[PDB]
Amino acid sequence: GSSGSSGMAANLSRNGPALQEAYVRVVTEKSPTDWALFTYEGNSNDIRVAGTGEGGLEEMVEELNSGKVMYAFCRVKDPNSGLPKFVLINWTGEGVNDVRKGACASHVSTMASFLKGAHVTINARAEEDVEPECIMEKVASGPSSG
Repeated sequence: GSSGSSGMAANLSRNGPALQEAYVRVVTEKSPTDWALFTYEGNSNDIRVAGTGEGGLEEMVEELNSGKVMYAFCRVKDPNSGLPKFVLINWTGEGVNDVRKGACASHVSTMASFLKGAHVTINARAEEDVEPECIMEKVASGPSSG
């Protein structure tokens, strides 16, 4: 029964330090990093860095390519809490077939653990479903009373 290794899933091994690095900046206010994109390398299972900067949410969505599965990691402050919260977005281009959308979902479980701290999770697909307000509207949603 043992042929592959696990059953198709993200590796994040080749670009270990790389990926982690982009994840350490987005969480560390010390360095300049408001967002962080992570896309595959070639045509195999292996998530790597795609883009990083302090442009905010406007620059993050600008990198999002409608057609390929990517991961966006932004860091903003809540309205009431006023504290730095971590947001997780599962960019899923519409151009991607259905057979793939179901095959990439398995990777979400692996990536989800890697990008811990995510106070809120959002599964968008289009650029309109990943706008500053569209995200900030969910960032505020959280425990407060009752």
